Amino acid sequence: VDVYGNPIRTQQLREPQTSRLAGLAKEFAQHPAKGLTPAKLARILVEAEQGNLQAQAELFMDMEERDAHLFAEMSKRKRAILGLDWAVEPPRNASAAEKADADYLHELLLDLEGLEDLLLDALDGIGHGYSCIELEWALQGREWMPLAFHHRPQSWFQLNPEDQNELRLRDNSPAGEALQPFGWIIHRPRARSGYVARSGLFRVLAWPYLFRHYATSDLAEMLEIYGLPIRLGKYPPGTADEEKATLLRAVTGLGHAAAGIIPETMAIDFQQAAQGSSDPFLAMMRQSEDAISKAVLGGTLTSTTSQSGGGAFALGQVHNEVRHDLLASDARQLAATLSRDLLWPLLVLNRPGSPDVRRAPRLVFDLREQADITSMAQSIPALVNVGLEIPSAWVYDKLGIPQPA
Amino acid sequence: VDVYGNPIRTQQLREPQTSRLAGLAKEFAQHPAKGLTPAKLARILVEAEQGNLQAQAELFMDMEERDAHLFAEMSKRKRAILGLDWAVEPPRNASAAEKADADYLHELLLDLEGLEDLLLDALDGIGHGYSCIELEWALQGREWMPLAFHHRPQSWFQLNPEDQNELRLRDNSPAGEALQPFGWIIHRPRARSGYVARSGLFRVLAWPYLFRHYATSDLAEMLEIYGLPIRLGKYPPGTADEEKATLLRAVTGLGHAAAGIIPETMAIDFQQAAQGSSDPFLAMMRQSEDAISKAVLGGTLTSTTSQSGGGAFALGQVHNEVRHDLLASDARQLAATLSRDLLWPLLVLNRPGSPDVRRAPRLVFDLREQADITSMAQSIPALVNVGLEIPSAWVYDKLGIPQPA
Repeated sequence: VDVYGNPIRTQQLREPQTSRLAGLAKEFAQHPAKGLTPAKLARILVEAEQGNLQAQAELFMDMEERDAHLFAEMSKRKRAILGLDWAVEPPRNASAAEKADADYLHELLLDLEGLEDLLLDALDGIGHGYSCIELEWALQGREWMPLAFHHRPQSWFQLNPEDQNELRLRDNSPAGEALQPFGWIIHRPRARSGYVARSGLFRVLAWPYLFRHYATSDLAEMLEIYGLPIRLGKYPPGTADEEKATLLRAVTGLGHAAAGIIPETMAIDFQQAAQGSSDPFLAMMRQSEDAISKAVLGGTLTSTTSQSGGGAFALGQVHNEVRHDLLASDARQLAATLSRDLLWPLLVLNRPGSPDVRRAPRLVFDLREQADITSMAQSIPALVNVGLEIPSAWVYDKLGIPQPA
Repeated sequence: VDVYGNPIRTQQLREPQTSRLAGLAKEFAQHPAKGLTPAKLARILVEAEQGNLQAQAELFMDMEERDAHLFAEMSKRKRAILGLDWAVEPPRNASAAEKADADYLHELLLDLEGLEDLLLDALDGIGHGYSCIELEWALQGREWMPLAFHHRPQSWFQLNPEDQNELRLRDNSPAGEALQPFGWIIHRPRARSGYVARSGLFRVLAWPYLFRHYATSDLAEMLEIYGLPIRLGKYPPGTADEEKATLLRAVTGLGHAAAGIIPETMAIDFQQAAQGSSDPFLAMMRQSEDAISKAVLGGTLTSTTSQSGGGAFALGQVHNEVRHDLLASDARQLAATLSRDLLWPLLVLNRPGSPDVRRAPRLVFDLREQADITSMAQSIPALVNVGLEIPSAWVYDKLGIPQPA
C-alpha cells in the first residue's frame, strides 16, 4: 500500500482518474487579471480561502505571465534546482537487498525520460502552493512503468468542505472527488505555516504586482498625454454650426499645425495639460521590484547592479548563504515529495516482497559546495606532519574527487 | 515505430506532408503589429489561447523584427548555443553493437550539412514557444537520409479543438491535420508550466515591447514639434479672403522668416507650443530595456555598461552562473528533442533490428566549463605527495586534455 496506508488496487491504474471527466480538458482560462482592482483581488483571495481555488490559480497564471521581473526571478529560482545532480541512496545502514533495490531504482530513474519536465512541473508549487501531476501507468511484461507525466492546471482542484488541507478534483459535485492513490504526484512546499490555500508564495507577491501594474499603466497614460497642450476655443453668439465645426477642426489641428488665423471676436487658450514628472511612478516601481526580489530570492543584488563598493563583500556573503540555504530547503522538499510519491509505487509494484515503509529508499540531491582546492592543498601537509590522521574519504568528499575503484 | 509508438509506414516518407497544401506556400504575412494598441494585443493573445496561433505568430515575427534590443538579446542567446561542441553517446553501459550504432550515427551527423541551420531554426521555439521543421527523405541505395530541413512559419499550425497541447496543420478544415510521423522535428522548450499557446517567451515580452514602441513614437512626435512655436493671427472685421490667405501665408512663414509687417489692426501671438522634456520617455524606455534584458538573459550588465565598481565581482559571478545554467537548460532541451525526432528515425530506418527505445543513443552537448589550469597544476603536487590517488581520467576531463591514444 502507499506510504499513507490507503489500500491500493491495481485495477484503477489502467486508466487516468481525469479520463472520465472530459469536461475539464475543454475548459479555457477566464483571465481574471484583466481589469483587476484591489477590491476584486481581495475578494478573489477571500473566496480562494473558502475552497474556490479556480480564480486564484487563474490569477496566479496571469500574474506570472504578465510580469517580466517576477517571471525572471521565478525562472532563476527554478533553474537553480534543475541544475543539481541527484542520486538514490538506500536506507540507513542498509542491507544487500535494500542496496540492490536502491540501485535498481537509480537505474530506473536515470533513463526515465521526462524527469526534467517532471521536476519543472513540480516546482510550480512554490508559487501556486501546490502542483498536481497525473501518472499514466503501463505494463512492459511484468513491471509497471510511468508512461508519461501530465501536469494539470491548478484550476481543476478545490478544497474538501470538511477538510481545508485536503485537495479534490472538480467533478461538478459539491464535495469533489478524492485523489486516486498511486495516480498523482503532489508537491506542496511549505514556505509558511498554514493551510494549502494560504501557502502559495504568489499570495504574498500579489499586492506588489498590482502596485507595479497600476504605476506602469498610469505612467503610460501620462506619457500619452504629454506634448501638445490642451487648448480651448471660444466663439461669440451668432456663430453657426458650420463655423463651430470649422473652429473645432482648427483647434484640433493647432497642436500639429504651426499657424492659424481666427477672427478677433474668437479666442483660443493653451493650458499646459500635463505639467508633471514621472518620478513618483518610477519610485513606486522600484519599491515593488525590490520587494519582489527580496521575497523570491532573498536579496536584491542578484537582479540589479549594486552601484557601491566597500560592503560588496559582506553583501555577497549574505546573498550566497541565503541562496544556498533557500536552494537546500527547496531541494530537500522536492526530494521528499518525490521519494514519497514516485519511488514507493515503483518499489512496491516492480519488486517482490512488502518492505517496511521505514526502510524505503530516499532521493537525494547533491548539495555539496565547491571548496577552495588550493587552501586545502596547502593546509593538509602541515596537519599531517604534525601527526593528525585526516581520513582520505573526507578529503575526497569535500573536494568532489571520486574514490579510486 | 517512432518513440511515441505510432505505427510508421514508409510509403508516406516519399512526399512532404505540406506538398498537398500548395495554398500555404503562397500566403503572405498580414503584419498585425502595425497600428497595435493594448486592447488589440490582449485580443490577439486571448484568441491565440483558443487555437488561433496565426495572428500571434505573425505578431511575434513583427515584434522580433521591429525591436533592435530584443533582436540583439535573442541573437546572443541563440549564438551561445550554436557555438557548443556536440557528440553522440551510446546508452548507459552500452554493448559493442550499441557502441557501433552510436558511432555510425555520430559519423552520419558530422558530415550532415545544414545541421547548424537546423539548430538555428529549432531555437526559434524559445521565443515562439514551438518550432516545426519538415523533413525531406530520400534513398541513396539502401539507406534513408534527410535530404533537407525546411523550417515552416508558425502561422501554418493551430491547436486541436479536443486537445490544447496538440499541434496540427491548417488544411481549411476545423480540426486541421495531425502531424505526419517521421516527417517533422518539433522543438517545444518549457520555460513555464502551461499549454503550448502560453509557453512562448514572446508572450511575456509583448507588453514591454509595446511600452517601448509607444514611448519612442511619442518622443519622435515631440521631437517633430519642438523649435518653431505655434502662433495664431487675428484680423478685424471686413478682412477679405485674399487678405486672410495672405495673413495665413505670412503666419506660416514667420517661423522660418526673421521679420514681417502687418497692420496695427491685426495681431499675432506666440505660445511656446511644446515646452516639455524627454525625460519621461527615456525613463520608460530604460525600464522596458531592463525588463527585456532580465527576462531574456537573466541579467542587465551584458547589454549595458555598468557605471559602478566594488560589487562588480559579485554581479559578474551572478551573471556567469545565470548564463551557464540557462545555456545548460536550453542545450539539454535541444539535445532531448533532437534525439527524440532525428536520431531515432535514422537508427530504425538505416540499421537492422528493432532496438529498444530505452537503449537509443542520445545527443550530448559539451557543457564543460574551463578550469583554471594554474590552480589545478599547483594543487595536484601537494595532494599527491600526501598520498591521495587522484585518477588521471578526472584531471584530463576537467582540463579538457584528451586521453593518450
